[PDB]
Amino acid sequence: NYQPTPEDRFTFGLWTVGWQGRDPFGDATRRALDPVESVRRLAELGAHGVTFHDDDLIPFGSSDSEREEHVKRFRQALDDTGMKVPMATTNLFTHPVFKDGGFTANDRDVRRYALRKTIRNIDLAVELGAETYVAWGGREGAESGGAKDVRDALDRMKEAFDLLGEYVTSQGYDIRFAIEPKPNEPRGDILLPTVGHALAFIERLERPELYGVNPEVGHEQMAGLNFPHGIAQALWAGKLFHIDLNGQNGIKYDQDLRFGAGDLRAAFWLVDLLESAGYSGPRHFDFKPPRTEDFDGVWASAAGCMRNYLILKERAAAFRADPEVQEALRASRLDELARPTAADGLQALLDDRSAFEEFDVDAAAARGMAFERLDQLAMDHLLGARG
Amino acid sequence: NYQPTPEDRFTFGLWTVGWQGRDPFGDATRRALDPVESVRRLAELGAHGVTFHDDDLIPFGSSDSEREEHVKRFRQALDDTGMKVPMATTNLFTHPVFKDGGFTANDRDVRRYALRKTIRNIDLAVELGAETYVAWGGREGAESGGAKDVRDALDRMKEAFDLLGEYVTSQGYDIRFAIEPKPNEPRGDILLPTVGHALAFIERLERPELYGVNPEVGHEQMAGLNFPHGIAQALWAGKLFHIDLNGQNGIKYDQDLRFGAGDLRAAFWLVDLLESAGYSGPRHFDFKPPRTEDFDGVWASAAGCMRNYLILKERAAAFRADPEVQEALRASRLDELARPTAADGLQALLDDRSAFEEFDVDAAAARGMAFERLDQLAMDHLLGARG
Amino acid sequence: NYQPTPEDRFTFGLWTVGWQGRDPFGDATRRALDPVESVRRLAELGAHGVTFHDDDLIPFGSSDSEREEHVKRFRQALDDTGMKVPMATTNLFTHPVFKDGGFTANDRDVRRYALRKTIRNIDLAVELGAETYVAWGGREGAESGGAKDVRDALDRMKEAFDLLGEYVTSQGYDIRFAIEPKPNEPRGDILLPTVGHALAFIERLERPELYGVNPEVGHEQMAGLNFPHGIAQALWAGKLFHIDLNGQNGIKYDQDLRFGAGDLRAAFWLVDLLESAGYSGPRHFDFKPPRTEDFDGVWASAAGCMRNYLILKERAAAFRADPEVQEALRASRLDELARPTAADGLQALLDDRSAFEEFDVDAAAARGMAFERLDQLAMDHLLGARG
Amino acid sequence: NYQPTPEDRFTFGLWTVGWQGRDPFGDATRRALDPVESVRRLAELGAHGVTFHDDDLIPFGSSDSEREEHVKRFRQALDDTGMKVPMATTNLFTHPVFKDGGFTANDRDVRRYALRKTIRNIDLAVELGAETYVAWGGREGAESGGAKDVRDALDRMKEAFDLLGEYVTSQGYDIRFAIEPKPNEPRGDILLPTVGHALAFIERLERPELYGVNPEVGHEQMAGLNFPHGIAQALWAGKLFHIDLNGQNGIKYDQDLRFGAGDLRAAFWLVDLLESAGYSGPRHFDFKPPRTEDFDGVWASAAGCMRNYLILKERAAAFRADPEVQEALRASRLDELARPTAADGLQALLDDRSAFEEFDVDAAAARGMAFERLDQLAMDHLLGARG
Ligand SMILES: [Co+2]
Ligand SMILES: [Co+2]
Ligand SMILES: [Co+2]
Ligand SMILES: [Co+2]
Ligand SMILES: [Co+2]
Ligand SMILES: [Co+2]
Ligand SMILES: [Co+2]
Ligand SMILES: [Co+2]
Repeated sequence: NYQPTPEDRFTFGLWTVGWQGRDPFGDATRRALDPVESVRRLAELGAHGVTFHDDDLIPFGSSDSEREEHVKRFRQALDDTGMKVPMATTNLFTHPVFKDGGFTANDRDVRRYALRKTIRNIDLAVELGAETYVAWGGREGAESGGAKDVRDALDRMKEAFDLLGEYVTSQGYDIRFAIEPKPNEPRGDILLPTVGHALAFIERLERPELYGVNPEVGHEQMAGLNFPHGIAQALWAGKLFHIDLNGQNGIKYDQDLRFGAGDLRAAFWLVDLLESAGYSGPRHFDFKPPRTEDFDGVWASAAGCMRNYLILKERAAAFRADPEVQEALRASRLDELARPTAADGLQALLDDRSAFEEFDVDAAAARGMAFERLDQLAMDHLLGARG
Repeated sequence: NYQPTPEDRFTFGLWTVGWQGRDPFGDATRRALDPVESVRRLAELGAHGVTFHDDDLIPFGSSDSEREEHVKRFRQALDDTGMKVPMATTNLFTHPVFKDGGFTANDRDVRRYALRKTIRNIDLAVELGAETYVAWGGREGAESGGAKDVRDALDRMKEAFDLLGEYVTSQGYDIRFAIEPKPNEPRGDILLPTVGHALAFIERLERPELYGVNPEVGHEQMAGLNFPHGIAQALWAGKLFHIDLNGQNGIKYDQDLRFGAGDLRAAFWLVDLLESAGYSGPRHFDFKPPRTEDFDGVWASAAGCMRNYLILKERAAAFRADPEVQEALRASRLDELARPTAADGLQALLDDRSAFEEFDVDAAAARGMAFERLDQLAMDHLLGARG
Repeated sequence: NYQPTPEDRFTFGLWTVGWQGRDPFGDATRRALDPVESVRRLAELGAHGVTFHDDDLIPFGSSDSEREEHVKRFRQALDDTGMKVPMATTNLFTHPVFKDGGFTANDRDVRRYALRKTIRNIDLAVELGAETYVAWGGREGAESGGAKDVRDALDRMKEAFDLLGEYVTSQGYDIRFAIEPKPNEPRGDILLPTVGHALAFIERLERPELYGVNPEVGHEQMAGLNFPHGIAQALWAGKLFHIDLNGQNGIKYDQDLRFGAGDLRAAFWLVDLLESAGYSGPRHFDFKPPRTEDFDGVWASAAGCMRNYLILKERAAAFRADPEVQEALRASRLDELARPTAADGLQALLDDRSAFEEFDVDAAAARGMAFERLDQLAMDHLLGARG
Repeated sequence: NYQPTPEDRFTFGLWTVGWQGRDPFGDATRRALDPVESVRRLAELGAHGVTFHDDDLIPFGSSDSEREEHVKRFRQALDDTGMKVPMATTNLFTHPVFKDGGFTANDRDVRRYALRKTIRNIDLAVELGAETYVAWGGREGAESGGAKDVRDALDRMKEAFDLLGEYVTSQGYDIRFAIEPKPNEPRGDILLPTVGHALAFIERLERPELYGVNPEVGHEQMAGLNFPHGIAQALWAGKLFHIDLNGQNGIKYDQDLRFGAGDLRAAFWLVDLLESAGYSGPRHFDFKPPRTEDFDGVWASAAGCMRNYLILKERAAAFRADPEVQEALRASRLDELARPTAADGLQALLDDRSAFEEFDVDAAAARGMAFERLDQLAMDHLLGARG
């Protein structure tokens, strides 16, 4: 009953299931997990792949023999489980050397060290088999108005991203970059807060075909925006390379709950938008199990994310495959929305007398749009109570 | 004492001072104002120009003789006061024919009527002397997830904006377009909610040099974002053609208070950013006086906006012209932020041994950034208590 | 299929279905409705009763003959439909004489006029058969910090509510009062913003057994709080006399959507809390149909509110009547939450050695709470996918 | 220049200046501070006293000899500095045994252990000389709707607070209790989120004269409410026993910035309300220095909190002592707000013909309130630009 399979492209993170529960008012409630154990339990649950930070796989300040031993043990775990790695990311936020930032720091040697650590993790990501890179700007911001010059910081972020694009062009890899936006937490105001700010940063670079977005449901719900509107703008731009699925209960701190929890209707319209657009990337869950749970609660939340995605996929397919719903879609003129406005020309629009001169504004205004009947049909197909 | 002058480019709107106080739980508390009286009182207060909707100047469904009589009376008022018109906008939100939207509606004749009304107001705006056009997407959105298809709606908005750009290219005018973002109110989720979403829409058009943004302090503070960060990203893109100044007390409804009220520190850093960048456009106040006030309170709020801008301009100039502040700026390494990261090359960065191999992360992490001393100097220069 | 009946106590408002669609950026999209027509269509839909403002039933400044003609026509409509009136409220927000407030105004004659209008509407409410009175503080607040003295305003609100309690004690009626909280809109900061602020105001009055709360789902979701937590605190205090059900999509303006839309999981836990506590009052829907809809969309939204309540009542009863859910409730120690902490005494708690001295904090901390398995069971019972 | 003195009652916390900078995306950036060193540096800065958690002073699981050695060293530091202890609090949130909660937990032995730890810290607080106790409900809440029964949890919180009141009544101490509200972080929905919810909990207890509130500026600004409105309701109830002063930049995570930063106008009206009401308690700063700062930045922020309070005290006294401001206060009818509404009686109000019959609503509605001129006078007295 709603059993996940590796053909559904369900991927998880190592920091998701390996989170020890350290919130800033409490200590850790769970022990540290082996990545081999995490890969084997995610293979028993039915996932497709795992993602990793560099500090999640290899600990900080270790030797090259311990680095290649960790890479060999992780490669033996992936070869015995059959799982892939579709995405990797870097850690530029945990260490106190990155307390002002990574690529946009006030120290040039800290900026060069973050670039060198990023280039080493890109080499490890291509060596492990990833095809998407994610650069989350965690510490890139300020707590006051005079702590960062924002135009110079966008110049240094453009210089660092063009250096990474020049490095992958010179090595000839097939990896592509993704930018993960967030409005705040841990900084007061994180640079590029939204998907649109990330896309406007992407269209100013030198090689803009290698950069996309990695949006998050929770990170766009802390700004109070609409996540199907952001995903549909990113798909209209053709730049959605990766996605992150979690839950959020409104404008607050980053909770990172399981998928389906929080805004269930927005998750339903997100799953309906991805199934109607045909997004063929990985389905990544960047979530956190709560610190009141044990490891059985961790794997129960990891099963519940995939179960909620399969239930919402079945409800969205049953919503879109219905003749009464298609009659309500024809009654709400959404097929006339798909028609072009003026395909006859600008001179034909200026010479058409029925657009301004004989247009009846009262007869066009006394026409119901019937959106509430379609929304009640969507609510009945979501809850399963159809007559 | 802080007397405004027309060289300071202070502009207002007709709907700002002519607001009758109709909120959705109450009736109107003031009578309708004459635009001639509004232009003469704003000339006595010391403004530079006025802006207008088409429905603010000429009422709906009137004749051409009453239209040219209103244009002749407004032109006689501008010729006797000496004020200009730097900006005009259209009204696609008040009438019930635009209850689904203007350029992105589900009715093709409503879309063509909104385009024809926009072209007629562009002809009136060039005839009156404006050089910036503002298209605010007021009703462009939905209250449910299935009421709009967002990719087709962005296709129709791209088609309508390319038709307006083709019209001003064919007539050969010197006017430029501006897009005013808003997250919500009156719709549940308004398309292009932020400045970054507007810039990402601007970089997908066919002639992108004629389109910019018209951001608002309140409209970016209902999303919980940072308005100097948005204005600095719009100035880094080179697309800030117009601005709107008001106040807002957090994530709530659109209050549209006077300038200085609300986030005083964010208004101070906004005035400091505009004075350091040298923005030479109009200083427009899109504000609303409250409905508890009379007309003396309306002109007191209109004087208080310009007085708050001149006081914040003096405090920002006294903040930037100070040797102890410049010593704190050198101590916070913001001159090293202005230096480039790797101007020696990618191969020089990969061969530089001091970036990764002999980089001391503990000695680079045990260095204070001293942002709080600079923020206390900014607070002392804001409040005037300097020792 | 989920047909409503008058035994389910479903009540509506006259201003709900009679809303003409006047938002503050647009005009009215619908004509004015007859209250006789609204009562007859709500009787055909299956409601139990209607509520009214005084200005919704009798227009402002009319004669006593037109007042008794409107009362006679409304009484003939109620006698031919069989519907009741369980609740009435007053209008102290639409007229421009109440632009500073009603009971807490800066004018003593305006305060006395609001008290006299409230006493006349209480006499009409007892004459029509209501048993609950609602006093919504619409305009009771300020836009600046120096426009109201808040302690003197709470003194005048206490004086006005004690005068209304003295009036209903002197007339000997059986009506009870309810206070409806709201954080903002139309004022910047409305006095008594939450249910807890209303309860803390209720416990300072002279006759506190005649005052309760009338909370709203949307009005507590504009503050970002938890509405089952507020309803459970109001039921723990024993003061929940009335309720208002609508929808809201987060911290924004007051949308007043239909029930079920917005936070569906919070609506599910609200319906589960009311069905487990046994709240026997009216089920009132203070909602607004959108201005894109016609009258068929208005009655479709009015049917969809009752259909969503009956579907959530069936899902909450199927959630609570389940042995696997009861086993998860026993595993999550919520039966041990219902046990008292120290029923043996304070000296027995201080002399009990197993509370502090031999208490094993590691063995008590290494115990999973299993909340995620219970929340997945609640999500499966909400969506109907149970194996 | 604005030098603080111990007669101004400026108090700090040990966890404020001893915060190591551990946010949930990063590690610690500073070493652990000695409390003797913190008391001596706060005495050199000019504070009046220090507050403490029990885990801040004595570490967890230590012996009684190390406990009395820490108490003897802290007592020698207080005797050599001359500083007091006005307030103490307990730690029921850091350890993983309190991951579900303290007083409202699902485990009875965890509830009894939290009560015994609270009684031991009350004995240490009376032994050190404190007169106010603060019980912050950090972990008292849930992440889902079925994880806590809220009425049973309020019953157990009432039982635990009545047990603490019975303990201080039986020992005969002069200490009083304070409840610190917070909406969320670290839980999803913390029980008693606001000051009004805490006051409504206080008025249900058995001995309600020993319980008050300890509100925070940031904790009431994460709910989007008005903190002078909450402090004025707590002073109208007569229950403000303690206060916490910090800063917050809107509805987000708990930043805990320095005082004056964030909402400067709301901090100005808060300082004006405390100086006009005559609050004679301690002025406590529950703030966090940022992790980019060193120890000189920590003591610079600790000096800047007291400097911002003294500057706002001088500006509020200069605002209230002004004849033009008093003329605007008489013009805005705030002396008529202080007059009672109906001191002649209910029968005199019902027989007064000038309240309803000869009341001119148009002449009372065509009267300006002149709030914007008073708010401009308050802005000019805040910024110091007075003519
Ligand atoms: Co997240
Ligand atoms: Co993520
Ligand atoms: Co606005
Ligand atoms: Co504007
Ligand atoms: Co409402
Ligand atoms: Co209501
Ligand atoms: Co705090
Ligand atoms: Co605190």
